[PDB]
Amino acid sequence: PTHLSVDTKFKTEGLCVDIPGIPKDMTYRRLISMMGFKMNYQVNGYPNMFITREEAIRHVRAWIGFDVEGCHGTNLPLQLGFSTGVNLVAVPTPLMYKGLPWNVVRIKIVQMLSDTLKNLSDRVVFVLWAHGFELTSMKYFVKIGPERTCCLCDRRATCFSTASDTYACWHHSIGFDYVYNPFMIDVQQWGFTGNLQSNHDLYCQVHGNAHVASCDAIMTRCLAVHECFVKRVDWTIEYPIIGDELKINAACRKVQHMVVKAALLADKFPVLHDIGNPKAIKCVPQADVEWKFYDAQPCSDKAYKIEELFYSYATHSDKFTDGVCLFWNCNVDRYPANSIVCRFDTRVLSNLNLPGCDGGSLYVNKHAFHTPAFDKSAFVNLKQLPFFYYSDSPCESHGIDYVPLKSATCITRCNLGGAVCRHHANEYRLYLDAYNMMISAGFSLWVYKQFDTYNLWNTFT
Ligand SMILES: CNC(=O)c1cn(C)c2ccccc12
Ligand SMILES: [Zn+2]
Ligand SMILES: [Zn+2]
Ligand SMILES: [Zn+2]
Repeated sequence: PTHLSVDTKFKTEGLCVDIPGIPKDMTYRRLISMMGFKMNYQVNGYPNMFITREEAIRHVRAWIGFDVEGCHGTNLPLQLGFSTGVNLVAVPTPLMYKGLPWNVVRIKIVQMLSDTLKNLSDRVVFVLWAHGFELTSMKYFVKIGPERTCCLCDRRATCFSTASDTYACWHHSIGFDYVYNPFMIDVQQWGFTGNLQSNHDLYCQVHGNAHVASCDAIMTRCLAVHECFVKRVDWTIEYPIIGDELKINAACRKVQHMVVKAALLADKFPVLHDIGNPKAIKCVPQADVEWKFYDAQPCSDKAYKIEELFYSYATHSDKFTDGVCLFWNCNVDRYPANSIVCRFDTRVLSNLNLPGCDGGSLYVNKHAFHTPAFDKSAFVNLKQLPFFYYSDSPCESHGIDYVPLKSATCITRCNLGGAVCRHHANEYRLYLDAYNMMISAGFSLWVYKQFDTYNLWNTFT
């Protein structure tokens, strides 16, 4: 049952205002036929245009909300809206384009999807709140058939060209006019009461209804993300490597070890309260400190309230004001003044970070993590952590071409001595690259106000 059976029933109540008289009893087989597509009984990788909620969740990077509003249905113009903010007007003769015939509109659709998706996914998933016109408009820009490969590479085909009779992936589709073998999901099939806006607005205040098709497309995709990644969570689903995932994750582990080790050396905290991932390991295994762990799964809806994290019911809590607290990707409303924090900035633009629900973002790196909206007021008791590199390892090369390093932030015995050694220069430069990688991916670092790297120099005596 990996794919959605074409013989599964499709509820048609949402379709009956654009398509009055539509049968209540309807399969995806008959719906696709009504839409003008012929599947011809084919076992060539495309069994159904529509997919299950589970298949959609695995292909969240391909999600594009899509809505169509009958501007005036063959005799009248249609407004095509996408979750990219684009509105196109197709004449039968928040970016708003003037009315144009389908032969030119379809070229723009292929260009927009290709630029949006080439670095995200091998396909497109149109996320719908289906009322009828969107389904009947698909024949004007979509072609279907057997699964194919690109004419210029090994990737699966996503576009077709009537000018050359060739197929292309999102990277090689310049000049292509048809979307080929797209997928789609109707959010209305999941069991909702009331219209799109009333359901969307229950969970999100960031997407207004500016009464255009793209606004509905944005709300539809937002509602879908809420249902699949906010109220329901699945960290076992794996997602392919599309960018700097491995380098980012490795940089995160390096930065965490560096920052925590320096905080412990600089302020000599007797206890560290590590709050977050129930599977966390000590990031500084050699530290003398009393290491205490507290379990909190990643919050996907609202940031944790610090009052609830330290609420111990009918028993006394641990002394959280003693020592230091470590919140490594544990999103809280207001960090305590004695903290070391790594907080993902949801506003960051990247191929790993997708738009989410209520200001939040869906960060997809190995697993999908819906993250609550970044809020500067969470850090009022802390300061931004400045870049620095610290090392107590011996000054010896072991085993690249050199230019001598001069830097006030290379905290080593050799720099204290007046001249940074080759080993520490190489490690400083590698660390700086890892640091820049993590920051540019969207992570932000915050620390208790008394943190001072000047206190690290006396660890070399
Ligand atoms: C610093 N945090 C804590 O000590 C606690 C947090 N929760 C939820 C507790 C439950 C029972 C006992 C202690 C705690
Ligand atoms: Zn290609
Ligand atoms: Zn929304
Ligand atoms: Zn050195």
